[PDB]
Amino acid sequence: EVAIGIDLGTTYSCVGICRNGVVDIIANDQGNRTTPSYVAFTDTERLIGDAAKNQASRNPENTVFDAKRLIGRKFSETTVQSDMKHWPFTVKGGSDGKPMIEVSYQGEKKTFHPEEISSMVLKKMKEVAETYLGKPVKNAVITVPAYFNDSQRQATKDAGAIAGLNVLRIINEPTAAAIAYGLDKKGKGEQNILIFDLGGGTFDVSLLTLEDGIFEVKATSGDTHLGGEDFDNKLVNFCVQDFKKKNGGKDVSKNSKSLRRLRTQCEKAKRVLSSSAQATIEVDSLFDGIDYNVNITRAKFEELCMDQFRNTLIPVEKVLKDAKMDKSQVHEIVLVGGSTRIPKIQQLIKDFFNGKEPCKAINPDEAVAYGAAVQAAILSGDQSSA
Ligand SMILES: Nc1ncnc2c1ncn2[C@@H]1O[C@H](COP(=O)(O)OP(N)(=O)O)[C@@H](O)[C@H]1O
Ligand SMILES: COc1ccc(NC(=O)Nc2ccncc2)cc1
Ligand SMILES: COc1ccc(NC(=O)Nc2ccncc2)cc1
Ligand SMILES: [Cl-]
Ligand SMILES: [Cl-]
Repeated sequence: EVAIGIDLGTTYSCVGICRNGVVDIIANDQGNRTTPSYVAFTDTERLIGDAAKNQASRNPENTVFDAKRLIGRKFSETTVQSDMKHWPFTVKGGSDGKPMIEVSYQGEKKTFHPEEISSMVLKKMKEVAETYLGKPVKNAVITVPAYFNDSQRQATKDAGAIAGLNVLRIINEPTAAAIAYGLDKKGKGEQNILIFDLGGGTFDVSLLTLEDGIFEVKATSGDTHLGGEDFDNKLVNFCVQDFKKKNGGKDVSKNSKSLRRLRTQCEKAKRVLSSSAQATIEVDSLFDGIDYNVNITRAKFEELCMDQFRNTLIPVEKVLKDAKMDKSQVHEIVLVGGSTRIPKIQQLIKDFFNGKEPCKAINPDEAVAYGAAVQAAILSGDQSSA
């Protein structure tokens, strides 16, 4: 009877419930409102979420992430060939052409299809909701990117069925974000909505039209390899060069564990820089037992990422051109994805749209789950949200 909305994200997942017309985004057992889409295998246990991301640098070969980049794809696809450079875990092709993720679990070699890894993330999100509700949860609405094909959607639905969920519907991420803001019920007449979704690994821009409660995806664009991890890498590359200038040319990049530890701290400092003018990147015994410390101003972060931030406007211009419409015709700009919290990105979008304030009242990394939760309640017969 109870239905949840799940954003099964590339890097982070989020679960919400819409009861009595209001939406609660549910915190996990660490108090986090989003959960890493990570699954790790050790000598003793299967870790999911925060626990899996937290030991990634200690167990790189057996820590799986990015299964969303493989779900519903053939191993031979050029996307898989190109993406696999980024993965410390092994991925091979089965006789059926499906990707097989290979890990060691309890001293044994184990293989998993992408939908099996995603089913474990979905199972964790289901359990996060169940702990909060104190009752079992069976029904769910799961979101997918607008460009996902039938194979990708079907495999995501299968991941839900494996997790023990009755998938009421698979819906588009940009549409879920628009539903979260009630833009389907907002007044009347045609409304042109731009969804600017910049997450941990991907960037998606979608131009929607809403006429009479019906959402149509007019045009989409973006970059499948532009997200928060690329901004973290700018801080990593800077710190690697700064360590060289401080420690007689010593190169941290020669040690992959030193890079991973630095990357964890670079991402934390990046988050701090979204609400403070300065942040510290500190790693004790980073490389050769040498302690590392550096202060980064928001201005230096903005400078390192200057081109990447400005280039987010290129897919915005593309969707407007494809939809044959002017930027002045966009009624609402919705900010989605954790990276939209970066002040410079918010300023660039506002300036592009001639001072129009973007819709950001909902925590951007929760807006998709929030909309999916609303849709789950509607599909369960609850008309209180409307
Ligand atoms: N406060 C913050 N400032 C800057 N970046 C932030 C942030 N809070 C979260 N992020 C970034 O958001 C990304 C994850 O975004 P999210 O929307 O949850 O992930 P996803 N799987 O949908 O792509 C990470 O790169 C994270 O560092
Ligand atoms: C209702 O019970 C169900 C039981 C099993 C599945 N699917 C399943 O096992 N699929 C799969 C895909 C790829 N690799 C391994 C497994 C779905 C529903
Ligand atoms: C310095 O400015 C920028 C540089 C690169 C990007 N994106 C990017 O590398 N895209 C990509 C997509 C798919 N495969 C590989 C790469 C964005 C801004
Ligand atoms: Cl419900
Ligand atoms: Cl409760």
